Amino acid sequence: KIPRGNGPYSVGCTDLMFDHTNKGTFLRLYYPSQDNDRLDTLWIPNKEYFWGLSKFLGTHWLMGNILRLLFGSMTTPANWNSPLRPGEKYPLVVFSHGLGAFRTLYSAIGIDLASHGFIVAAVEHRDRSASATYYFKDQSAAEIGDKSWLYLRTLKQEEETHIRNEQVRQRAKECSQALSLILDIDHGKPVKNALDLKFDMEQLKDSIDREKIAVIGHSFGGATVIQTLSEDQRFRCGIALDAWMFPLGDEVYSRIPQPLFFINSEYFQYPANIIKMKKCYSPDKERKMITIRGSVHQNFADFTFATGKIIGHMLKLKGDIDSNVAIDLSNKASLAFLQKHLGLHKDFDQWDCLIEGDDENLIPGTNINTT
Ligand SMILES: O=C(c1cccc(F)c1)N1CC=CC1
Ligand SMILES: [Cl-]
Ligand SMILES: [Cl-]
Ligand SMILES: [Mg+2]
Repeated sequence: KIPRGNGPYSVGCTDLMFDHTNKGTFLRLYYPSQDNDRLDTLWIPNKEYFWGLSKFLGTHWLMGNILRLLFGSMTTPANWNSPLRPGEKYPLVVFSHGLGAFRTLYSAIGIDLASHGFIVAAVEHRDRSASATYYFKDQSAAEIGDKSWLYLRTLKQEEETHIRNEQVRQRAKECSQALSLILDIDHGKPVKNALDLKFDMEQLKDSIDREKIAVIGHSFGGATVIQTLSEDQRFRCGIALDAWMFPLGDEVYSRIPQPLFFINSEYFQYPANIIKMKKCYSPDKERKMITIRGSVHQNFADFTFATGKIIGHMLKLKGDIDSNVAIDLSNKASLAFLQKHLGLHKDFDQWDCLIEGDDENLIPGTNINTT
């Protein structure tokens, strides 16, 4: 089971695609909900995501059918299409997924943030970094629900530097576009969701605390945080969860005026990656870094909750640390950082000491030695 949120608000979930094209926005929204008696949200909602996962894992696409048998009915504890909780403006997080992932795979994070009074927009990237994604070729195809699928691109070693950089820039543009979509919905701009879902987007009018915007992401999504900050000042701070720094251009490092928090796993990180994080530092800039003891790269994603301990440790989905323990530290330290740099009037400063890595399961800074 994916954990329920720790905060006082019930959580709703819906999907939004606007426009319907491969250049439109596609996001999964998590939000404080009025009601708590809706059906739970289906975790991986289409067979083609399992096909995509199988391709990303380097197996026959019939392994996709096996993944679908094992995981196709799994839900996540968010109330599907629940009405938005009225009478309060919510801060906004835009969330960026890792390589081989897609919008639905970081619900443990999105649900927890929503349970504390955030609206969370988990973008699905169309840069061919997702295992799978879909869109509609035109207006007619969207009407009848005729989906065109786009699968993960495999690169030759010669393509690595250039294509990863083109992708992180598209990813940043996609984060900015998702922000502008939500801000126009907050105004009251009519938007026809290309998905025919029973969630009226009119509810989101006057619901966003328009100054209180952050960008969060894991791995490739962590590089997306940094690219997005350097290009879009509407984002006030960023949290990079075990960032994979390789995609970033040389130019970005000196160009991030916003506060930036690095939350790392113990076992993923390596000197070339840490050196790149340290290039983001300057005396005039707010930077924090903590490492979760006993954690692996996939501790930030929902697949850490999808299996048992033995199989989990084997497939590097789990580390030596308990998965609920690790995600609680990452989510609580995130909340304290967001309260500080968004200026929230909540009680998230109870976790200020986790920003400094002051906990038995935290390392301040990094365990990685560089030069
Ligand atoms: O690490 C995994 C993963 C998921 C299931 C089984 C597995 F062996 C590995 N991910 C899939 C998408 C992104 C990362
Ligand atoms: Cl790892
Ligand atoms: Cl290295
Ligand atoms: Mg911009």
